[PDB]
Parts: sequence; C-alpha cells; structure tokens
Amino acid sequence: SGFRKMAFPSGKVEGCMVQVTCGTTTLNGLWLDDVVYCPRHVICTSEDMLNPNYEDLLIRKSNHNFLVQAGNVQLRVIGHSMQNCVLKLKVDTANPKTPKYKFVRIQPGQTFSVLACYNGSPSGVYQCAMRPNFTIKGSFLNGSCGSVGFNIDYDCVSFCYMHHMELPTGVHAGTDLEGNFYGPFVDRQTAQAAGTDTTITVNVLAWLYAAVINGDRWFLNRFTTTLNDFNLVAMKYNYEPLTQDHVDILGPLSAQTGIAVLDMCASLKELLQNGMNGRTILGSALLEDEFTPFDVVRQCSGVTFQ
Amino acid sequence: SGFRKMAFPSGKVEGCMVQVTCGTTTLNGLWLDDVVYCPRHVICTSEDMLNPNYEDLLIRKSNHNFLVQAGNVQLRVIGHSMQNCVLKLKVDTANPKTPKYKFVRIQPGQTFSVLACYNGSPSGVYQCAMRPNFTIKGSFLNGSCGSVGFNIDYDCVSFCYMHHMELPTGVHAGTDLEGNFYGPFVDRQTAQAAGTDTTITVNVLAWLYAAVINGDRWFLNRFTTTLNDFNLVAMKYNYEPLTQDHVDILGPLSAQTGIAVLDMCASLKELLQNGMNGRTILGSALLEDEFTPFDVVRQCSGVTFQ
Ligand SMILES: *[C@H](O)[C@H](C[C@@H]1CCNC1=O)NC(=O)[C@H](CC(C)C)NC(=O)OCc1ccccc1
Ligand SMILES: *[C@H](O)[C@H](C[C@@H]1CCNC1=O)NC(=O)[C@H](CC(C)C)NC(=O)OCc1ccccc1
Repeated sequence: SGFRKMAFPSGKVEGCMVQVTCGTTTLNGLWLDDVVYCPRHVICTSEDMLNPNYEDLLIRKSNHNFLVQAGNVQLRVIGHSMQNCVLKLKVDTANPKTPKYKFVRIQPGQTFSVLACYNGSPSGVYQCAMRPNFTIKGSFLNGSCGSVGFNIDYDCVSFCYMHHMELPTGVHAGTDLEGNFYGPFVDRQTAQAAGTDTTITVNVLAWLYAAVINGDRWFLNRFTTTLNDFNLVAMKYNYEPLTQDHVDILGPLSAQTGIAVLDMCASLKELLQNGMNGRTILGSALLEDEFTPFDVVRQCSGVTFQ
Repeated sequence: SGFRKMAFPSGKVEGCMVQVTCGTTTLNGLWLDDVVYCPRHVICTSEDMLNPNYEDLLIRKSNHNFLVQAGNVQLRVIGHSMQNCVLKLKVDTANPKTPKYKFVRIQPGQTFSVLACYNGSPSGVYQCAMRPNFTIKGSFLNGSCGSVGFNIDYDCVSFCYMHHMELPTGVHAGTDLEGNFYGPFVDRQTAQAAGTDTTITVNVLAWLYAAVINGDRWFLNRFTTTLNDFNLVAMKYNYEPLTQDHVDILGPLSAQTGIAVLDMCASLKELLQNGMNGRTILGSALLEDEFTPFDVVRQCSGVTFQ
C-alpha cells in the first residue's frame, strides 16, 4: 500500500552524464555511443545570451574549444554540429555504458524522471510532468542545463527532455533530444510567457483511482455525470477537457476498482466546487495531476525495471 | 529555482539488489562484498508469520535452501546466520559493484532515499523521512521487502533502512541494516501500534526557509516569539519541541535568508493557528516536514554526487 511520487531508477542514465565546457560556461551533456548532446547555449558568453546569433557563435568555435569529460576522463571531440537548440559533439570514444535507448518527444500530461546534474555529476532524481503549457515545475540551479528527463521501459531508456532555461514564473523549459523546445520557447535570456497552465484532468482521475485503491474513499459520491456536463465543469476550473479515449485509458483503473469513470468525474466535480474542506487525499490537500494512469498502474502493480 | 522532493541517484545501490528465495517466499536482498542481507522472514511460510519462532525455522534451513540471484547469475551460499531481524547470507562471490558504504542507524526526522524493488530488480526511487514515531510513509507492495533506504555522501552509500512490513495504518516499518527495527516493531503478522506521529518542527522551518529562498514569502509575519511560547504552540499541534540545537542547525538558512529563526517560528505559529486560508507554499496546501535543513541546503546549493 502507499502512493509516492516515484522516479525511475537512475543508474542507466547516470553513466551517460558528462561535463561540457566551452570557455567559461560549463553544462551537462548526454554521452550516448560516440556523440555528446548538450544545450547549444554552452557556446554563449556573459553577454551573448540576450540575443545570440548561435550559428555565428558556433563558427568562432573549433573541435578543441569543447572540453568534455566523464568524471576524470577527458574525451577528444572529432566533430561538432548544431541540431536545433542542441549541440552534437562527436567524440572518439563510444560510451562503454550507453544503455538501450530511444529519443522520444513526449506529449503534454506525460511524466518523466529528471536526473538533475551539475558539472557532469548527478545530484538527484525527481518525477515531473510535461504541463499542458509545455513547462515543467522542476528544481534547477545554475549549471543544471543539459540535465535530462527520461522514462525506462524494460532495459530501454527513453530520453524525452533536456533542460535549458528558467522562465520568469520560475517554471522550467527545455527541448527534446533533437533540440526542439517543448512549447513556444527560444534559448535567449528574454522574458517569455508560457500560456495559462491547465490541470491534466485524466491524471487527476488516475490519482483519485490510486486514492480509492489505497483506502482514501471519503470523496466518493452518490452522483454521476456526463462527459459534456463534467467538461463544462472542467472549463470553469482550467481543467483540460475530458475525452473518450481518456475514459478508455482509465478503463483498467475503473475495472480494477469497480468505480465507473463518470462516477469518478462526478466525485471530481464535487471536489472542484466545494474544495477539500481541510481534508486530505493521499497526504495532499491539493488535487494532484502529475500521475498518469500508467504511473498509477505501474505503482499499484509494482512493475520492475521500468 | 524550484524545490522538489529529490531522491539520491540510485545507480550505486541498483548494482547491489539481488533476489533471495527460500521455498515459496521471494524477497530482495542487499549484496555487499560477499554477504547478502535480507529480511529474516524470507524463511517463513504461509502460516509461520502469525508468530514465527525464527531460530526454530532457520534450523530447518541449510545453505542450499537459499536461492539468491543477481539478475540471471545465481550465487552459491556458503554460510547463513541471523543477526536480529536480518539474514546474513555468505556467498562465494564478492559483488564486483559494491560501492564504498557504511551502515548507519538514522535518527527520527532524518530523510533518506528508498529504492523500491521487486524480485531483486529496482522499480523506483522516492525520498522519505523516518517519522518521529519510527515509521515511514512509503509505497511498498508485496515482495518489496528487503528494499533499502540510503543516503549518498561523496561516493559513500550510507544504508540506513531495510523494509519489512506494513502496519494497519498503512505506514511502513523496517530495520537498520544490523536487523534492529526502528521503533517498537517485531516481524510478525500481528496488529502493532505506532505512537502518535508528531510533525518534525525543524524540518517544517527548513521548508519555510526553502520557500522564502524560492520566492514564497506571503506567510512572513511582522511578529516574533520565544522558544518556550512557540514550544507551547508546538505541543498543541503535535509538533516536536523546538530546541536550541535546532535553531543552530537552521543557522546557515537563517543567515543565507536574513530571517531570524524565531521570526520564522512566529510565522509558523500563525500558519498553525489560522491555517493556510486556501493558499499554497511551494505548490503544497499542507505544511511539509520531509525536508531536513541539509536537504534544503543541498537542494538550494546543488551539492553533487551526494
Ligand atoms: C542552464 O544551466 C541554465 C539553467 C537556469 C539557471 C538557473 N536556473 C535555471 O533553470 N539556463 C540559463 O541560464 C538560460 C541561458 C539561456 C541562454 C538559455 N537562461 C535562463 O534560464 O534565465 C533565467 C535565469 C534565472 C535565474 C538565474 C539565471 C538565469
Ligand atoms: C514484504 O515483502 C512484505 C511487505 C508488505 C506486503 C504488502 N505491503 C508491505 O509493505 N512484508 C510482509 O508481508 C510482512 C510479513 C511479516 C512476517 C514481517 N507482513 C505485513 O507487512 O503485514 C501487512 C500486510 C499488508 C498488506 C498485504 C500483506 C501484508
């Protein structure tokens, strides 16, 4: 029993974190096979970050301006290119520890583990969600750039995130590992808006299901509702519209629990209109939306490796 | 910026998790050098767990009744003993991946990372605190026993917890790695009370300091207080008495922030007497107590490896 914000075991991605230095800036880089991925703003100086002409800065750079080291071992750089906002550094040595891996562009509402690094060395793992507005509520100090987000499936690391910047609101933004930002962001030290952040309704329901599974059942109603009437309630409260594949995705949880999805939505509507009245659900006084249905099932089922 | 429940990188302890089987029961075990530590109730059968005579069950056991495997590799057992509630299985092979390690008995209020395992394979990491009442609010399904809790310092793994059982309240109990339970617990399938759980006051303050550091400053008062008068407030609300080495431990946070500790206590007294009025602190509507002062400093400072 019990439900926790659980990150993936980080051992596979640990052996992939390197230090990438270019002049005074040091960032983290991801060493897979014989290429090192890192945020391209490693090539920026003190001033360049207001509005960098990245191709023009990269031209001033040669292979030997890129100090990359894995722990103590310095790797020789035999090639560099820029793919979108990511620098790809070809190195002579294949990482002896590259795991089976995929690059994937995750979708909003999906979660992933972040291995927060500084100076190529790991300092912590936590779980977070790609918000609907394509930001993450992370914990990133200076030098954390190039820290990566990932999922594990069997022995397969699925890298989906590389950290680039902090916004004015204090949330975080970053790219997929092909260097394309999630969201409308650009890697400049400029004021950039994220949109309104909506709540991931299907995740909240999955967390209500985990709550029922774990004994928290006070919020269970005697009511029901309809997709459309709940969806009018969702829009009042900046909740993403619940759709028919959402109820289908909750199917396993609905069956394992014997609570129809729309009975759960009607429970959620009451929580949204009457608050929690100072009660708690799974040790929280807020509605939690960083648990996907798969997170719940994996945790309430104990799926290993992954 | 940002503050998250961060676990330690789990790579070092991953390479130490094995499967230990004895008849029908399978648990996780910790393979360090040529010994495998695992909960002694691996030797229990269906019925034995109501009130096991553990020495009498262990006598029926020989070295070859202990199937331990690391991934696919089965290790030969060359010796077994029982130290308190832990079985020590001597194996012929030293783990080629044992990290620098210590066994430590952590104190209440301290935190640690848990690597939740099933069948000797890791499935997730999360952070939790040894409650004042010596339980943990974990996430542990069947087969999770032998999962371990740990801290990292430089390259040094400090193992402090091994999971044994779930209580009626759904919290979790376990031993240090010398097999002595934290708390008044015994490894029987019996109804066992933990005490009232008090809130770790010094941790709540450290989290208020992290909140100020991260921009959340609405709760800051114009009041002050005294250790004794706050401590009368703490006792009303099941908060552990704040002591003089507690304010001294908060010293670095008090200095880095310019908020006297007793000004913070007076802010905490107001939160305790007037609630949060539907506001949030660091994305939470509850007062959080699973962050020690060192957790805050490490996170607000970015300390690596550890
Ligand atoms: C990469 O190490 C860094 C991560 C920031 C630093 C503090 N917290 C973070 O998430 N990213 C940047 O410094 C980025 C540089 C651009 C050229 C992409 N600028 C940025 O994020 O500005 C916001 C900021 C806030 C607080 C301190 C420094 C920068
Ligand atoms: C070890 O794998 C297991 C962990 C329990 C199982 C479910 N959640 C847990 O934390 N520990 C035990 O099964 C323990 C056996 C005693 C001989 C130590 N008994 C126990 O914890 O009883 C409570 C329980 C609750 C729900 C399912 C099974 C047992």
